[PDB]
Amino acid sequence: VSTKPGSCPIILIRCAMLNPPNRCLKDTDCPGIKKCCEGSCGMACFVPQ
Repeated sequence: VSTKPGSCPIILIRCAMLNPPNRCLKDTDCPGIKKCCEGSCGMACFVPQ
């Protein structure tokens, strides 16, 4: 899952879904430097810090 440098953001907001849709499963599914991270509603690609 985590291969690229930097860290995923901490997100303290969630949708009320047991199985929200993932736009990515690992970092290499995301373009550029972006990491695959637990977002507010399923996995998503984020610019890391």
